[PDB]
Amino acid sequence: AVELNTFQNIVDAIAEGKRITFVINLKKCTSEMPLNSAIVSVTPNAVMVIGDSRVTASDRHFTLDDPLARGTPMFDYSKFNLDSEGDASIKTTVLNASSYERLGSYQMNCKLGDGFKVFG
Amino acid sequence: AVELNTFQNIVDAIAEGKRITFVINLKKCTSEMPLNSAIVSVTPNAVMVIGDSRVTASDRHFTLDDPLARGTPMFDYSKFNLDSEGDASIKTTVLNASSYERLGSYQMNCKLGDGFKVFG
Amino acid sequence: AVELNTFQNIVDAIAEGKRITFVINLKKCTSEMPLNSAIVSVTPNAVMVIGDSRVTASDRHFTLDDPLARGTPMFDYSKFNLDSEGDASIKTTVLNASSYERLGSYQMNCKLGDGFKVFG
Amino acid sequence: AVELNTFQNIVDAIAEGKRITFVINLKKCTSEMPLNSAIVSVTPNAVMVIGDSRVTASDRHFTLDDPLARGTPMFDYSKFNLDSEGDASIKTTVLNASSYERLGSYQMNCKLGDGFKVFG
Repeated sequence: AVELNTFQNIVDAIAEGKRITFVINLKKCTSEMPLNSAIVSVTPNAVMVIGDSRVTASDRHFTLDDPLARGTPMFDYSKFNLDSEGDASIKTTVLNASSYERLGSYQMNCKLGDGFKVFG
Repeated sequence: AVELNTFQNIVDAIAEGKRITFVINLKKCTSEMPLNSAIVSVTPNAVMVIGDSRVTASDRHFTLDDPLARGTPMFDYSKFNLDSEGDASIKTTVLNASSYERLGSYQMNCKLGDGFKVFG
Repeated sequence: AVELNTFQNIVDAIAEGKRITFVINLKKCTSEMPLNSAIVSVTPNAVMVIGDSRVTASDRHFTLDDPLARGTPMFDYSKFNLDSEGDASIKTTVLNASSYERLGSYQMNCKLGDGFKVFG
Repeated sequence: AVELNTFQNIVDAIAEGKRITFVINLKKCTSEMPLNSAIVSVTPNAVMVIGDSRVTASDRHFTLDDPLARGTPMFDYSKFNLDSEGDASIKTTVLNASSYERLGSYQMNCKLGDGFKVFG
């Protein structure tokens, strides 16, 4: 696995059966809420290329650490979207694990190669 | 990991402990209602060879983005089947994540090496 | 990843941070009920060595295919146990995915290197 | 994948997209209640580096084998934390799988390279 620098490199790696890893540097991404400086790595078992213009994936992450309700069982659901221009977003939706009631959501935006890196 | 071109290549890769990845090119698969052109990659953590005649695997994928109920918590359950003649099918069943009620299902059919590719 | 032939090889692979894959050949395994000839491969993301005498792992597998209730959402929970003498067992407990009520269970027994193979 | 000996090695491996494995030797860790000698290996699909000072990850592990309620469906939720001085903790919270009610929790504390090892 190496860094996949370009959108075409990523599309090619998916078409060739490689498992993709997203690495996100939050301080290099823009958000409405302040995000503490962190690096976040996620490797979903599934990923899609939409029309040769978009790469999408998601991850439902179980936690008891979510700020919106510390100590309560929740899923942090993150949707990853990357377009052919290098513009990336991560939208995280916070769900009560027992009921599936939505507690909140927030979004970040980054650029490929900068705040949003992809490996495969 | 390389492309597993024949059914025997795939059975052998399973028998040798390799983790399998399915890459599906939807525009090369037959469906009842047309799906938009997309490439879908999935690596299940489990796989079976039945007899020496079929390979089977499945994935339960959590989503808020399913057309049948956008924004609602759902599981897209996909069952993958591949026979010794190279005929592949993917049956997706859409389930409400909190209740497990079925919301719909649909099926694609593909040919190994054409719309349906396998890596290990 | 190569075949881990001996119990010590497997323990060593775990201690060295390798991810383990179990390949089970059901026809080489003994069970109370008949099992159709199948090869089953599973790679859990967690595994344990108890004392220096047992290796254990498990996998909760979501399905709609289970014989005990075809078409109903279920988890096939498999518990894998391997002792230092090479005696392996897999106990599968079938659970309603919605309620967690137990629908049934079955067990197979195998020998390491024969019906139960391990890779890492 | 090799052993990641220092905190900087681990942070560098995450930042380069490598999937991380935690290997815990319980007998080299300190706990409130003594834990039986076991080696435990876990590979989470996500990990974070907080500031340049902490690495964190978690795993929600389904089991029927938990001492607190043997035979009952449960999630052993383990939160891993490692600081820049090499001090590691694993906090495990035991949850009823159907209801999410907390049944108990316990914690172990270890040192990087001693009881707590990391591979990538």
